[PDB]
Amino acid sequence: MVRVGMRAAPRVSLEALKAALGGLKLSEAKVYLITDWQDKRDQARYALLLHTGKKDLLVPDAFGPAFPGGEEALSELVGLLLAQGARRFYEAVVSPGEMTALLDLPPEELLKRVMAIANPTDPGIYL
Repeated sequence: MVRVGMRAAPRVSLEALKAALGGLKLSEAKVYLITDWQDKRDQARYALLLHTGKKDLLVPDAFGPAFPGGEEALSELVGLLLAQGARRFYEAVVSPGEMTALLDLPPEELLKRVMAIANPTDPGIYL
């Protein structure tokens, strides 16, 4: 799996995601938003694991209200994925102190862990 974007860099990460995605259709994809356990969602950060079924992509913890412009970038990101056909969204919650370690796991290990702990989520909460 490819890794694009950078931690705490929402705008650059969104641009990198758009570049890697292109016009790819995502109807059978599973979109995993990886977030930290904070008191309120208004403090949350998010990483993205996009499982298309034919290839995976990871973006580190670059989105969300935890970063300036991050909530806006997350909204634009989810809108883009919906526009390209993605309909299955999930959220995995991890401790703040283990987020970077999780994201640095070998691709197969990361995918297994995120898939195991993620719950279906309504993409509208990110819009």
